[PDB]
Amino acid sequence: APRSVDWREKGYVTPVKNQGQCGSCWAFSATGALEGQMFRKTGRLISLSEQNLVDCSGPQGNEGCNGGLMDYAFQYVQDNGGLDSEESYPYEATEESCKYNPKYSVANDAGFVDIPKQEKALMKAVATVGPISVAIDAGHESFLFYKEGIYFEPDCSSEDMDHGVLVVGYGFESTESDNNKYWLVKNSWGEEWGMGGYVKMAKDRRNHCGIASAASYPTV
Ligand SMILES: *[C@@H](C(=O)NCCc1ccccn1)[C@H](O)C(=O)N[C@@H](Cc1ccccc1)C(=O)N(C)C
Repeated sequence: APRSVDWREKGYVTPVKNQGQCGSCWAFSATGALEGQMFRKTGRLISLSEQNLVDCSGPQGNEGCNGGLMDYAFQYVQDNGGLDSEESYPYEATEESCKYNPKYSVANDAGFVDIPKQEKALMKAVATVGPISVAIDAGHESFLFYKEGIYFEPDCSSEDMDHGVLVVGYGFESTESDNNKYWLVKNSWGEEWGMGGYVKMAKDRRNHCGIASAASYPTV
C-alpha cells in the first residue's frame, strides 16, 4: 500500500459539518463515505442529507438522534432508491418525520462492504476505495480538547466504540515516542474542533480506539 494517502487532495471530501446536539454521528459518517463513492463514480462532489438518514432510516435499524449504524444507512439508500442532497433536505439536528422526495435524490448505492477487523485491511481499503466509514471510542476528555498531533489515549477501547467518523487518509510524522503513523479522520463537530475538524488517530497501535473494528463503505 502507499505510505501516505489523502483523499481530500483527489476531490472526494466535502467540508467539515456539525451534527449539533443530535447523536447522528452515524449519519455524517455515512454521508461522508457515500459522498466519496459518488464522486468516484460521477466526478461530482455533492453534499448529502444527514437529516434524510436521521428521519427515514429507522426501518433499517437506525434510531435517529439516539444513534445508528453507517451500514444501516447504506442499506436505507439502497432500499429507498435514493438520498436527497444536503441543500434540498437540510440538517436540523432533531428527529422529525421522513420528508424524502425522490425528485431531489442525488445519490444511490447497491449495498456496502464490511472490512475485516484489522488495521492492515483498513489500510488496503483506504488506499484503494476512498474515504471509509469507521467507529471509534471518542468517549474521553482528551478527544474533546484535541488540538493537533497524533491522538493516543491509553484508556481507549478497541471493542466499545461510540462515535462514527470518516477515515479520509493516513500518513506519518515524526514524534517523541516514535509511534509515527496516523489515520486522518474527519469528524462532524465543526471546524473549531481539533485541526480544522480533523484528527490524526494513532495507526498501527493495536487498533487504537477501535478504528478498524467497524469499518465499511457503500457500493456505488
Ligand atoms: C454517535 C454520536 O452522535 N456521537 C456524538 C456524541 C458523542 C460525544 C462525545 C463522544 C462520543 N460521542 C452516536 O452516539 C452513535 O450513533 N453511536 C454509535 C457509533 C457506532 C458504533 C459502532 C458501529 C457503528 C457506529 C454507537 O455508539 N453504537 C453503539 C451504534
